[PDB]
Amino acid sequence: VVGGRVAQPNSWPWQISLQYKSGSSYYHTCGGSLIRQGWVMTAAHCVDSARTWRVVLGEHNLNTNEGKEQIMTVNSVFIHSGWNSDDVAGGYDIALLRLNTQASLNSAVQLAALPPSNQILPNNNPCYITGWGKTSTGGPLSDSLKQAWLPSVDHATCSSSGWWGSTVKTTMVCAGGGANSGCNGDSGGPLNCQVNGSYYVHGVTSFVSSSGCNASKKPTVFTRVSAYISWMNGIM
Ligand SMILES: [Ca+2]
Repeated sequence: VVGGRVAQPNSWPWQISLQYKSGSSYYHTCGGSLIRQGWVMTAAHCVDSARTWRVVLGEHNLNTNEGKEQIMTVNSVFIHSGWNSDDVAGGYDIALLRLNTQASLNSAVQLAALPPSNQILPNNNPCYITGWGKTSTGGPLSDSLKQAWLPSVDHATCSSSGWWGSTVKTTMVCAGGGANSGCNGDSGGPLNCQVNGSYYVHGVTSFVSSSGCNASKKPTVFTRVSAYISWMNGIM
């Protein structure tokens, strides 16, 4: 996350850290959201390889055993049938992970609230991106979870030629476009939007400009969660 600040520990209880094994170590690579006790929602580009996964719930400081984490393994990965890794701009960047066991819900570990099917956010809806990703383009990952004010940008603006143009589809949500942005390592994580006083997960971080993470007029692009409610229900 570029800009913003370190979040208060465990203040976004559905945020998860997706890590892969390499030798004796596990490395954080993507974020995600706990949507059911045994199910995680993340980006397809995070799990379209055969890696040994570790899902960490209730996480804050990646390098410390704080006592509130729940370490989980992945039983099965479901990638959207329309996903094409060769063309991230085509959309369908979403995947579900069936965990081997179910989480124990508590103050540090809770389920995300998903939006009604096809719900569209009005322009400038207050939202926050969360994650352990790079703190600047080419910069280091953040040991602690960060958050950054990242209000929604409607499709009309986002798809205008001065912004993302035709790269953004209606099945995507844009947010930011300024100094704050997601960055490498934030992929798969949530775009938490306040609707009617509550936080709902409206997006799954998908991509940013190739020039730089927080490139001017290049808002972070998210898979629009509301467009995939029926697909998810068909799987779970
Ligand atoms: Ca920790």
